[PDB]
Amino acid sequence: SQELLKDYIKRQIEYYFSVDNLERDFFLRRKMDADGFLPITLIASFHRVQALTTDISLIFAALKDSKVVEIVDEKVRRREEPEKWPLPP
Ligand SMILES: [Cl-]
Repeated sequence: SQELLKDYIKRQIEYYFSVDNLERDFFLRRKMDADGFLPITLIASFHRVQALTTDISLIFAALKDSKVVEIVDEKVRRREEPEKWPLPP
């Protein structure tokens, strides 16, 4: 079920970058740079992501077409208004 696996990875990570979650997720926001980017390694270590894959290359594949998040090099951010969310590390 690799297509379903990719969809579950996408939905879980798009949840972390939803406004509903970001409002309260200080740990995640303290890991952003000033552009909102944080390492995909951090996301890949979260328990719900580990429950789907331990292979970070499948995460990149699952997110390739996301309209919520944007991947640059090995980091990911929320696309919309990215500077609203970072917090002092
Ligand atoms: Cl885990």
